[PDB]
Amino acid sequence: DADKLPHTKVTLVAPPQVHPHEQATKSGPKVVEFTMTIEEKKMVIDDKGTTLQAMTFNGSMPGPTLVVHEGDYVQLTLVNPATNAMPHNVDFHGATGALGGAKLTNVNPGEQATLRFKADRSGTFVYHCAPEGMVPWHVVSGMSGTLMVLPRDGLKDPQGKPLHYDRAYTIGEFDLYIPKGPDGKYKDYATLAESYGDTVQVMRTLTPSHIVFNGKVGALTGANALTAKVGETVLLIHSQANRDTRPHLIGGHGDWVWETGKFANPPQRDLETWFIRGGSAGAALYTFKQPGVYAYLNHNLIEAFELGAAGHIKVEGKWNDDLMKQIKAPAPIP
Amino acid sequence: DADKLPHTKVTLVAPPQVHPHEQATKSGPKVVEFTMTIEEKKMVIDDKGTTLQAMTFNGSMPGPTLVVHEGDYVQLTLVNPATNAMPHNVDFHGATGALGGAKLTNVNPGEQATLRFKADRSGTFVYHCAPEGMVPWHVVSGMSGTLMVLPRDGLKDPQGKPLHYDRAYTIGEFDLYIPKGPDGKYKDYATLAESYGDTVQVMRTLTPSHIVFNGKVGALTGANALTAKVGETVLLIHSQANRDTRPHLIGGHGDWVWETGKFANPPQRDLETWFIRGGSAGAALYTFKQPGVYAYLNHNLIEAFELGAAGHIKVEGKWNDDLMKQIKAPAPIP
Amino acid sequence: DADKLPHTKVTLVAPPQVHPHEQATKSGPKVVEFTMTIEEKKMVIDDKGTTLQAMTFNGSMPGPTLVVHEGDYVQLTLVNPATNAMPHNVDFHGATGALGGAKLTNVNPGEQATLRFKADRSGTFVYHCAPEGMVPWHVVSGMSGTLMVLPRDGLKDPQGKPLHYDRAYTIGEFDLYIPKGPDGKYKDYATLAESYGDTVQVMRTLTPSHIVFNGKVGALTGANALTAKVGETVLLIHSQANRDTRPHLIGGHGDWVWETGKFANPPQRDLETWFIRGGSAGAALYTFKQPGVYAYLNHNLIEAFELGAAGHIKVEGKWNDDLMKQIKAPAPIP
Ligand SMILES: [Cl-]
Ligand SMILES: [Cl-]
Ligand SMILES: [Cl-]
Ligand SMILES: [Cu+2]
Ligand SMILES: [Cu+2]
Ligand SMILES: [Cu+2]
Ligand SMILES: [Cu+2]
Ligand SMILES: [Cu+2]
Ligand SMILES: [Cu+2]
Repeated sequence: DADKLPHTKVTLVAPPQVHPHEQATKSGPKVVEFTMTIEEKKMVIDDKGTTLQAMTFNGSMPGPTLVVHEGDYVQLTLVNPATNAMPHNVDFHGATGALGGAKLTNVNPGEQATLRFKADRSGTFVYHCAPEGMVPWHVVSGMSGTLMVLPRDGLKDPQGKPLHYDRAYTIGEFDLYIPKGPDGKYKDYATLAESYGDTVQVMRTLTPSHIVFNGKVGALTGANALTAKVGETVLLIHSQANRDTRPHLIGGHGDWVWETGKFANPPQRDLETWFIRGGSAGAALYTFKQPGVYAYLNHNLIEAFELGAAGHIKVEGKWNDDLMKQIKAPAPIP
Repeated sequence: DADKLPHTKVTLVAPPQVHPHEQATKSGPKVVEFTMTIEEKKMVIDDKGTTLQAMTFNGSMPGPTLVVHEGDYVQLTLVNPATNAMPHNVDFHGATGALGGAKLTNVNPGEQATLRFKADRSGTFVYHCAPEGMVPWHVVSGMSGTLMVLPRDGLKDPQGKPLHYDRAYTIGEFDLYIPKGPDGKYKDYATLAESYGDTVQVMRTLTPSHIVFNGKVGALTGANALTAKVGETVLLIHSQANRDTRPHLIGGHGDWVWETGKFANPPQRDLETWFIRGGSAGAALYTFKQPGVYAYLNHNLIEAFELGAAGHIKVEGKWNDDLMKQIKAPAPIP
Repeated sequence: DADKLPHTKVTLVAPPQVHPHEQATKSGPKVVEFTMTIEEKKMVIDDKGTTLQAMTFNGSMPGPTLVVHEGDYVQLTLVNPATNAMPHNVDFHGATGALGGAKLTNVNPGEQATLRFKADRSGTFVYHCAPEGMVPWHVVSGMSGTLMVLPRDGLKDPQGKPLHYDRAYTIGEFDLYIPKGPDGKYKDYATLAESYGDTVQVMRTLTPSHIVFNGKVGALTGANALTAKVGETVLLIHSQANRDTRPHLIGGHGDWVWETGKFANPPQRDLETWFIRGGSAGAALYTFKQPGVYAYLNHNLIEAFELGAAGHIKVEGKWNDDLMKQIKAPAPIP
């Protein structure tokens, strides 16, 4: 009985970090409590001042990543403050019933609600807002994130050998549909509601104006780069709640990848580029062997370099000439 | 020798149903006879009167699902009545040789032909019309469906345990390319031939005007919902002959999924969203644990909610508070 | 130590052929030497005179396929002749570190460089040019190809049985973004640099004007068809460095397919259509059972038949009536 099980209260952290957690654990099922507060706000999404009338869980795109173990129960309190304009809810792809919880979490501004569900399937799963009649708008405006349900004994390779990571990063990729006026410039809206009609028209073209990691062009580049060192194993969680993407680590690989994101299935190894289906989260493990600045991107290179779907990983350590060596540097042709 | 084998005559039924069949069977190879009759007709495809100059097998989009077992021979008589305007044929992705049968089944209006092939590979396979020089037009206008070749001993999980379904549903998803006039309204054509030029121009933009399950926006919603009950296992067959899609069951999962659709391969479990490659059919098993109205949709939510790629499943039974419980209903924030 | 290992100098051949090589080999690790020379040139890409200001490795789209075995070291000399206008480099997805080698191979016109890396992961891997700030333009203009790293003991099925091919073909699929003028006709540019601005604008629409195999509409059709005979096993290598595709053999199958392209993973069997993620190369084995002309295409049939992503395979041999037979030829309906 879930009512009898012990409870824990997890504190969420902002992407791209993931709140501390055990991988393999000796604990039995618990009811893990989370709270998220919805924030509608106007956000600058590129380096030329373009704005999005955005909607978020906890003020971030993506929302924070929630981590539990298979057999736990997720107990979320969802808060929609009176300062917001729209109704909201939450659909957990990791949950069973009632449209993922959406039917049980409809909160108008000034309201909150608490949902419990059993996390009985391991994997990374999208959660997103889904208010009746407004679903794609709320999703593309920023209302999604990841629930990671780890196996109780941690991640395993296809032969059952234990796989372990030193840190986890969470990347949410957002296809944005920002309207333009007759002058060809992006529109700037005074309120969230005023953006709706024009945005739906752009959405229907199926052509994003921007595709961004974690809420903005360059959100994870230069100074905001993810970090690691040679010998470190990272888990890269990638969510896309609305549209396909194809992650790639430039100069690296997916050592073990669950592209459909479900840990009871064997991962694939040595991937150059993997595939996250729109409406899902997937995960890749990589152990760094070389130092330097890597790019992590959507390998539609137009989507990456022109539209914004690219970040960096800065990696410290010693160079390995066995793996790669410049034999002859750029020089005149003889 | 196939000429010596016994014959059966299957009666096809309209989607979303699939004609009755055995899963595991004790019978040996048979020549299974089918007949399909092509119907060109003008169909209303949305709730605002938009029409498609459509082309169908048996009057439906998709055409009916044909079901045989591995080792059987499919013997199809394809009829093109004199009331039709165009030539047609059939390409079975489940068949080997002669462009899937297309080269052997070219029928002008007033003609019919009979094709036999060995169904020697298990899986769900697209069949579609493919007249030389007219292939994509006939496909996007509605001429596709599924051939399901079941293993003789039924479906199996990755460890070889038997998997069984209580009912099968077939969903064909159709990316439509309906032209517009200078006034921005969809064009209405007096004849099939008159629609061709304008439609090709829309096709070349790679942007569907509509994306519909089973021939129309809302074809499987509200009153036309698929049905099931708690404890029932359903097989959801999903075909897309021209364009990728990403099926998702809201509030459910793919318990076992063959997204590439070929039953000799191990399925994946616990999928939130799967991927049907354009030019293929895939299949998912799910056993319902919760009652209520589910949505089954393409999880590009714009494609689903704006363009039409969404249906419903109404499920009877008793609610399970262990799996999901509303702890605190929507109420004022303290 | 790689410095001590023996060296070999491979001679590359033009697509769609792949240079001769052993599959299973008794040799140990070697340093395999290759040279490629970059050629910028204006190429006609369709049957109506449309031109692309193209960029190539070795004068071909795709660049030639390089073949080594797991454990070998690839040692490439990359030459950028003074007759070229732009800087170039190379990023090997099969390599570890320095952005796949791009950071170590920056060559201006008149320069060359030599890169070594360990091919320690089996599979087909994209290589492509990636000059800082110019990456997608160089890729979509033609600068990609495949590195195939074979397992030392050859290809294996999921149960470890040996798989062998009689010939290998390499198909590079190129999404092209050719600008149009106010008159609706494709633009023709005097120089490569003059094409840049207009091309970037088309790229940003995410809608290719053409999608071609091996550099041109019809590059592998009619007289340029791939060839085989009944009983022959072919490996079909398919690369797409920028955009997804979904290969299909009309009248055939993928007997064994590594759609993510990495040979340490078990292949899938009996595929009708597979999926190459943009930024990757995959591979399919097929043994021909029927003679005739097959089509090999991207099964978005608009992309294939309207935009150019289709080729042919002409297959000699004896027809098999067991696999497929015309029972009744096209004739009047009784
Ligand atoms: Cl890249
Ligand atoms: Cl959804
Ligand atoms: Cl086809
Ligand atoms: Cu919302
Ligand atoms: Cu969803
Ligand atoms: Cu037809
Ligand atoms: Cu086909
Ligand atoms: Cu270049
Ligand atoms: Cu790349």
